[PDB]
Amino acid sequence: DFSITQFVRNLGLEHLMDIFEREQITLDVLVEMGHKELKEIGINAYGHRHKLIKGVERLISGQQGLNPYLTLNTSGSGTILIDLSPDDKEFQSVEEEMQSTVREHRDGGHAGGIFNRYNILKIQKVCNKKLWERYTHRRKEVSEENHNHANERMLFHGSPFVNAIIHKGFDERHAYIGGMFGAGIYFAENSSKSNQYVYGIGGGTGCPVHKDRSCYICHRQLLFCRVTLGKSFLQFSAMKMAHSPPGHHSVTGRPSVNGLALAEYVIYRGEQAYPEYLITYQIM
Amino acid sequence: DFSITQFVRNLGLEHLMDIFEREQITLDVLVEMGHKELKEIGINAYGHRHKLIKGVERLISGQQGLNPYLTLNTSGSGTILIDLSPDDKEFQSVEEEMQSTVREHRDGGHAGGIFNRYNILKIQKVCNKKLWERYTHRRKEVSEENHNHANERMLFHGSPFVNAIIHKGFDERHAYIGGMFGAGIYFAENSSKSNQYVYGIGGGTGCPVHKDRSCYICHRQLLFCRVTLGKSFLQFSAMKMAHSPPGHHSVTGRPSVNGLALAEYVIYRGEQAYPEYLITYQIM
Amino acid sequence: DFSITQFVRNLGLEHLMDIFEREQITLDVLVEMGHKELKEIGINAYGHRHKLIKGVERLISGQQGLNPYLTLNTSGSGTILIDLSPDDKEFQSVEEEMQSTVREHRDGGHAGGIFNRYNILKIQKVCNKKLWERYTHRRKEVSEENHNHANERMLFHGSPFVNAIIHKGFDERHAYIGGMFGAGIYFAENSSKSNQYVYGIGGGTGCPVHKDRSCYICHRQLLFCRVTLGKSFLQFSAMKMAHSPPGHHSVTGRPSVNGLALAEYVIYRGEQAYPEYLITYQIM
Amino acid sequence: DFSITQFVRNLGLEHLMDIFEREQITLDVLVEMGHKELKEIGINAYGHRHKLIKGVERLISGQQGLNPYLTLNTSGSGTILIDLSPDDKEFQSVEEEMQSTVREHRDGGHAGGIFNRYNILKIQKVCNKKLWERYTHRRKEVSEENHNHANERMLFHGSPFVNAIIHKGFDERHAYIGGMFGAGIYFAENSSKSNQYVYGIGGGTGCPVHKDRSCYICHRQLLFCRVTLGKSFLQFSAMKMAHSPPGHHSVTGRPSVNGLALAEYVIYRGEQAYPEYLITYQIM
Amino acid sequence: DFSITQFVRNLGLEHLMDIFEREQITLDVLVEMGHKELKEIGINAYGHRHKLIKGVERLISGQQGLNPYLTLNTSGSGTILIDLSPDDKEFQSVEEEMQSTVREHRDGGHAGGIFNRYNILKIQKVCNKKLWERYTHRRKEVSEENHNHANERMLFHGSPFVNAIIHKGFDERHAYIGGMFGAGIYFAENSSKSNQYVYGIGGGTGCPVHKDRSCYICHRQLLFCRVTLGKSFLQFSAMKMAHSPPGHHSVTGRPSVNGLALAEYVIYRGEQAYPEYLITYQIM
Amino acid sequence: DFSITQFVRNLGLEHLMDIFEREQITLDVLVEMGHKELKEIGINAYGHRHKLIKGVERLISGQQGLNPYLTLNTSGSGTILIDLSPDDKEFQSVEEEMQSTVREHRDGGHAGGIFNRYNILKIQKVCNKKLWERYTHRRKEVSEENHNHANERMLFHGSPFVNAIIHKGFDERHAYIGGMFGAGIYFAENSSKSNQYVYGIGGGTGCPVHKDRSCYICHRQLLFCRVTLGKSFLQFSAMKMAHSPPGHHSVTGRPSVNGLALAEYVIYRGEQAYPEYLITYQIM
Ligand SMILES: COc1cc(-c2ccccc2)ncc1C(=O)Nc1ccc2c(=O)nc(-c3ccc(C(C)(C)O)cc3)[nH]c2c1
Ligand SMILES: COc1cc(-c2ccccc2)ncc1C(=O)Nc1ccc2c(=O)nc(-c3ccc(C(C)(C)O)cc3)[nH]c2c1
Ligand SMILES: COc1cc(-c2ccccc2)ncc1C(=O)Nc1ccc2c(=O)nc(-c3ccc(C(C)(C)O)cc3)[nH]c2c1
Ligand SMILES: COc1cc(-c2ccccc2)ncc1C(=O)Nc1ccc2c(=O)nc(-c3ccc(C(C)(C)O)cc3)[nH]c2c1
Ligand SMILES: COc1cc(-c2ccccc2)ncc1C(=O)Nc1ccc2c(=O)nc(-c3ccc(C(C)(C)O)cc3)[nH]c2c1
Ligand SMILES: COc1cc(-c2ccccc2)ncc1C(=O)Nc1ccc2c(=O)nc(-c3ccc(C(C)(C)O)cc3)[nH]c2c1
Ligand SMILES: [Zn+2]
Ligand SMILES: [Zn+2]
Ligand SMILES: [Zn+2]
Ligand SMILES: [Zn+2]
Ligand SMILES: [Zn+2]
Ligand SMILES: [Zn+2]
Repeated sequence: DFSITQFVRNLGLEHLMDIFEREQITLDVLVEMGHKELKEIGINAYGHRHKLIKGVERLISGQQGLNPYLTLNTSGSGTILIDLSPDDKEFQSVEEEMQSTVREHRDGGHAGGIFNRYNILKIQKVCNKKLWERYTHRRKEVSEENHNHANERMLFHGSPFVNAIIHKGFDERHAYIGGMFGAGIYFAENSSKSNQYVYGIGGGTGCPVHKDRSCYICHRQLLFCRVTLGKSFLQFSAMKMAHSPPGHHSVTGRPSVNGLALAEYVIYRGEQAYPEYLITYQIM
Repeated sequence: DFSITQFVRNLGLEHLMDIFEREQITLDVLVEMGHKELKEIGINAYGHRHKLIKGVERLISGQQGLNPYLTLNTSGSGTILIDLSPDDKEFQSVEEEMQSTVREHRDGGHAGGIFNRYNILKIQKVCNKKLWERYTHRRKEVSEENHNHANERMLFHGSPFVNAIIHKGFDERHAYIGGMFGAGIYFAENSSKSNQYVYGIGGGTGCPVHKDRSCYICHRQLLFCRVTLGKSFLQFSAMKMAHSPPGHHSVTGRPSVNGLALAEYVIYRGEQAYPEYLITYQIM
Repeated sequence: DFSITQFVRNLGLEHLMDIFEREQITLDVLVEMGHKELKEIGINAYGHRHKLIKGVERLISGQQGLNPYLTLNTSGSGTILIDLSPDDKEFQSVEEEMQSTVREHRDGGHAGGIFNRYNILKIQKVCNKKLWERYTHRRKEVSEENHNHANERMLFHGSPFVNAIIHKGFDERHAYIGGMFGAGIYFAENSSKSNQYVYGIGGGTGCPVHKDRSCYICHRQLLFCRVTLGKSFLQFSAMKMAHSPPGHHSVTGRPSVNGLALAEYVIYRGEQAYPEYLITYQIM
Repeated sequence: DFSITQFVRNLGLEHLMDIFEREQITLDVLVEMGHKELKEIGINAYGHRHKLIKGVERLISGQQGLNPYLTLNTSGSGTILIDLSPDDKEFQSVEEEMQSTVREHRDGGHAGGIFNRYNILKIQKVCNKKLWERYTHRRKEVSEENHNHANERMLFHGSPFVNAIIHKGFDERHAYIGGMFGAGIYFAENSSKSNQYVYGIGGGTGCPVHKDRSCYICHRQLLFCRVTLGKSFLQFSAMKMAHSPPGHHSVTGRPSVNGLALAEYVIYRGEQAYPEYLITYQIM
Repeated sequence: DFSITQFVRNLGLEHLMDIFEREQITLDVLVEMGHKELKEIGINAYGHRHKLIKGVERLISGQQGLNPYLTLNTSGSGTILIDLSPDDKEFQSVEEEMQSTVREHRDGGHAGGIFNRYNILKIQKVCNKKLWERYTHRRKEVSEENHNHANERMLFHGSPFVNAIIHKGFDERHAYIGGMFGAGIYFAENSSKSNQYVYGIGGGTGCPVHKDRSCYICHRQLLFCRVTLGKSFLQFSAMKMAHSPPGHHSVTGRPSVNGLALAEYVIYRGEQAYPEYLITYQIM
Repeated sequence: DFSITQFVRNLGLEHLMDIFEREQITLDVLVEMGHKELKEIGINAYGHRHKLIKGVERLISGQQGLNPYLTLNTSGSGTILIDLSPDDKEFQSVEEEMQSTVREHRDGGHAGGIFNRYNILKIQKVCNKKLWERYTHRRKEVSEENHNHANERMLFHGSPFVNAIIHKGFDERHAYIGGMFGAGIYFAENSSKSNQYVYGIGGGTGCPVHKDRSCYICHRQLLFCRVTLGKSFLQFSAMKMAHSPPGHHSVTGRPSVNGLALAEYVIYRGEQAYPEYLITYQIM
């Protein structure tokens, strides 16, 4: 609330401050205004506008190494959630993909509970510009390294730290270090497989209110995520690795020899996934 | 050059014709020129430029029902093949995809021949704006209908009508009538599976010069294509169908239950594929 | 105010003055206007614009040895402080670096006070174009002399003359003449070490209001500065020098052979530091 | 040269082919030519130039999803080695840094050999635009995460795959799996420490000719690399980790708690290093 | 000449190497050649010139952070000495300044010897572009701080390290630590005063051949140098200072209250002096 | 011949020294040679010529403030005397002007001797480029101050220091301090009036050999000079002045109010005269 005042005073234009006070113009807003906008708010003299624009250019480009623009353009960042209408076709498609991918697991529903279908309470689209740009830059890199094909899938992820993921993104520094394929981020085609991990490895201690892994009351959260696979190394046996195999961008495992079990995937770089949808649900 | 001659004479500006003759300005060029370009070629009077621009607007927009613009923009349409360099990363990626997917088939090299490796002679990128736009429009549709996921893949296709495909695109009216899944366009993850169909169904009669289905001299052509699958229906048994199952956009099957065999896919709409790469090769 | 009037009168264009009065055109603004801008403000005749531009050229380049351009462009110079938002990641990074580098000192908090952590009230980015350009010119010089590596760090600085530094820059003519390594400017990796000098050498006489070196009420200020080290000379014992050792660009010392104590640095040229961040804080 | 032939024929401009043949204009050259350049080579009619430029626009931008520009822009990529002048100050700086950091090791020169000085045969600057762009993009990211500070250093790296590194960059998929700090890329401030790894871990089996780990004849190669550390976690005990600690961008450790030993660093992402200098040398 | 070979091979223009071999075109020469120069040496096709120029741009600007241009542009740097003709007025002026400023000293010729006149053997102009540019940059900087006045003087300097100065420039890291005004660089208006230091402090031990401080046979060397004083602080008593007083750019003292003794000056920054003339002489 | 040796060595082109030694190329010659001349002397490779020309540019223009060109370009300066042919009309015109302006004086030939005629032994043209350019620059100035009219005359000057004048030019620092019009340089329309000063004021003591003011044996010398008068002030009485009257460029007086006596002129700036002809003669 004072950087604008100093900037204007350094140019000898303090007589304009009243205008800038009535229009609630701050330095971050000012640096994005040209002749037309300044004319609109009431800066009628050409000389004053010329001085303001030159000062802004000297601040933003003259001292780029200090990155003042990043310091000014923090507002508006962050994540928001947009609720999908139940009657919408997108909501129906996500719900169908969630429900039709339930399957029996070798454990008798110990990790995630016993159930045959879900009860979806709401689905939210996660919007974060910085995370999305990170994901798209990595996706373009992988495409260029894989004959112009990103090999992008839509997979499931279960975690007790869903909030941290949606607000900060996927991070290989928080990988499943004890995973069967090494220290990476794991995604499942089957909804129930990811649901198993919602409360922690092996289901953790269940819901925080009743400590029941098969709780039918507490709300649960899953992530339906856009995952870039690139050239995916197909692995049949257990093998612990820290990064991707040379020349590859992810790992694909099919633990079930036959049946209805779908594939599982591992990525060793957090920027290769984006949490597009946050699903809130119960089991039945 | 008579179209522009009539257009200019109608406006009463025939005295400018000499300029248009020296600059090789055809009506298709003229309909895209504004004040800046007309000033560039030497139409210095504002009145003449105004008359020309008003006439172009009267013709193009004023009679949009006749679509004169479409009849003027036939120049430049068509396919171009851009050769990839063998030393480039794209060429190496595509060649590795071709080589690593070879496998044995139930027939003892009857349709495709006997071989373990290819000799890649050249790979070309297929560029066609109209076909690409048709494919992109269909892909956007499918994504909108499949929770913002096109489910795009890169798959091989073999056919004796490669030239027709690269100049006209994929057509469901030229579908495989006798296919095990019905009348549709078929793609394979294994390069050898598509190589089986290079000369026709079941290998046809082999190359046109030797009539040999395992000729190691004659050049063969395969397509590595961008295929939009959307929501695919999983098929385990032969079923003759004309279109995709309700609610789905393609069909995926696996004739080989287990082994090195990869999946096969069928689309019942030609616009859902694009022939990105054309590979010329020999079998060894 | 009368400079532009004299300039315009000397050209015989006094009849234009009314325009320049309405648009608040001063000579400093006018020396930066070409044909486009003069046309924008209403100088329609080409001859008038030509005369004005030639007159500006004659003043600025014709008498370059008098440097009128500098005499005209003093406006807009000076320092502005851009306030970081606490919710921003840059603010969090700076606060974490400040808080995580506190440590015990040989004196029982005599110079700085008894505390284990701070209370940050605000952090500001210091923006001064002339000082930044001086710093970057020197940094490029040192890089050219050190195999293209500036060896640049971020280090803490405490001083009772913080305002003079942020407005005028670092100046070796105001060096710490009595320092253990000679007459230079001293920086610390540990924030508490720099805090020891906030009120003067050895803590001075404490806060101005209560004269307490361990005051928990008065606001304190620190600088987190960008320091170019280049080829740094490692010193193990006290040695008073006036300048850097031959062939080097700074001095680094480690008074404590072990423990959490971090390194300390000395530069002998004021242009090798830039005070990027100004931190206002209390101790607890 | 058939790509440009097809492109020109599609536009109905085959009569220009003669010019394009004499000036050695390929499609990759053509897509970069405007009105000025086309006029330079003798395309004098405005309409022909307009058609060519519109066709280039319809290819490069109309089919952006196919990425034809990347297909055409593979020429000029790759690495060049620029020899430094032994009389130049850059060569002398690099050699002084290499020589002044030799020291003794716990093993009596078992891995790197027995010597106290090098014989520098040549030093080369490694130039690769794509790798440099990848490095600078990552450096910008890290700086934005670390209060505008990359924390960049110059460190030595020894490896038997130096050619692969200088032609393809640093790859964490080729990390030191059995390292003391886990699967990462390791750098040393002491040149002798990195020299210990020139022929392999623990010196391997020595030079390829004499099988001697202390050969004084065979030429060795070291890399002097630009390494971005960002926020570096300080490690005192061996821990096998796959990625950086949460919130940090690298790891720094000192196996020798005292003496003449300098620090060692580990990065868990290959894009955070760039091989700036290639040094060819002999031990003495 | 392998750098240009790699550069040309990466562009696919190796067939041009013959030309580059006959014209002795190295990469440093090539990065300075446009269309005109390339046409001069016989690159007649426009496409080849276009590729070469684009490659040079991608190197020099695309990888600016690596500074390839400075690596390529070390040739021709360094000092040259131009002999003045004894018949020209420049030589006569320098000699008159040398001769007319001799005087008696407090010690009876103990340090510099006993003489009234010199025998001037030769006078040379010292030319070094890098050092001159450093000097002029500092001179501009000082003038801007001293109301557009550098306060430049011509002063004598005597030192046993004249060669190091003329090849590397004046350096405050090699200051006169024990001088009466502190650690700086000292200059005199009297040539005899500087002659007292040609062999070291207090004359050292005289000529290297006779060990005679008053040798009339062995050749001596003085520097007549451009010195920027800016705002000079007037000192009347000995005072040991490391840098200039605040607000000043040099110090001036007059040890003799009155008489034939002229002033003496001290600068504390090496870039404020330039060694314009090198005088070789004998005392008589 | 070592300046060119250093210059060529710094460029790494010492293998060309042989050529430069055979063609007697010195640095002053080299700084004036382009591609054409270097090709003429046998520098056949374009790269070598390019390097030489760039080095010359970096010396002459890069270090202009040192003025290396003036140091290199002293050769050829100085005066030459061109004898006039006694049969040519220029000699005859000068002799006629000399003879026709003799007259009687208030003293009976006391200062210049007794005679009616001269014996002209020779007349020479004085050629000095530096002095001529000084004269023409001043003439341009005076014309611009006097409505485009220099007011240039041809006048006689007698002086015992003719040699100094013809080698160094006219100098108002060597003015006739005791003259009737003040401290200026005096010229006469009568040749006998100037002859009165050939041996000094009032004739001095006479010729150096016979000490005779009317010697008929010894050779005398007069100057016939181009004098710029500009706006001349008419002075009727003796009045000592140091400079011209305000607004004027010279003074004209007529001591004899009537008869065969012509006018006399005084300039107060040495650069307003040029000594065009040197006349050697005897009085008869
Ligand atoms: C490639 O996947 C596998 C392959 C094999 C195999 C074995 C032998 C042969 C062939 C294959 N066995 C097991 C897995 C597997 O574990 N897959 C999944 C699937 C979903 C999630 C999931 O939704 N979430 C977390 C999660 C998330 C966070 C965390 C914490 C928060 C603890 O970091 C831990 C696990 N892990 C998964 C892991
Ligand atoms: C879904 O795919 C199958 C499934 C089963 C199955 C059977 C039982 C149970 C479960 C599954 N059996 C066979 C196939 C199969 O034939 N797949 C392919 C794979 C590649 C190509 C190919 O590259 N090209 C043409 C082609 C191209 C052009 C033409 C025309 C009609 C143009 O000649 C005909 C066939 N067909 C393929 C067909
Ligand atoms: C290289 O640094 C040292 C080395 C050794 C040593 C001793 C033995 C062996 C090996 C090493 N001992 C002490 C220091 C030291 O004094 N370090 C610092 C660290 C921070 C600041 C700081 O933030 N501020 C001012 C400041 C600033 C301004 C002024 C005034 C305004 C008085 O000019 C005075 C001191 N000095 C520092 C000084
Ligand atoms: C962080 O560094 C260490 C810390 C500790 C420690 C232990 C306990 C406490 C505190 C600290 N112990 C050992 C190291 C260490 O190994 N340092 C280095 C230093 C240089 C190179 C080097 O130049 N090159 C390769 C290389 C390069 C390539 C390869 C491959 C796998 C490609 O062959 C393997 C190793 N490794 C280094 C490794
Ligand atoms: C400001 O100058 C003085 C002032 C007073 C004074 C004392 C009291 C009151 C008022 C004034 N007393 C002495 C000096 C003085 O020492 N003047 C000079 C004059 C010329 C040279 C010179 O040509 N060269 C080196 C040189 C050069 C190189 C070296 C090294 C260290 C490189 O050997 C040492 C001395 N010193 C000078 C020193
Ligand atoms: C404007 O001239 C006069 C005006 C009046 C006057 C008095 C009252 C009223 C109105 C007018 N009276 C005398 C003179 C006069 O002295 N005229 C000349 C004419 C020629 C030469 C000449 O050729 N040479 C040297 C010369 C040259 C060199 C030197 C030095 C000083 C170098 O020895 C001295 C005199 N003086 C002249 C002097
Ligand atoms: Zn519960
Ligand atoms: Zn055949
Ligand atoms: Zn207080
Ligand atoms: Zn060997
Ligand atoms: Zn001697
Ligand atoms: Zn005589």
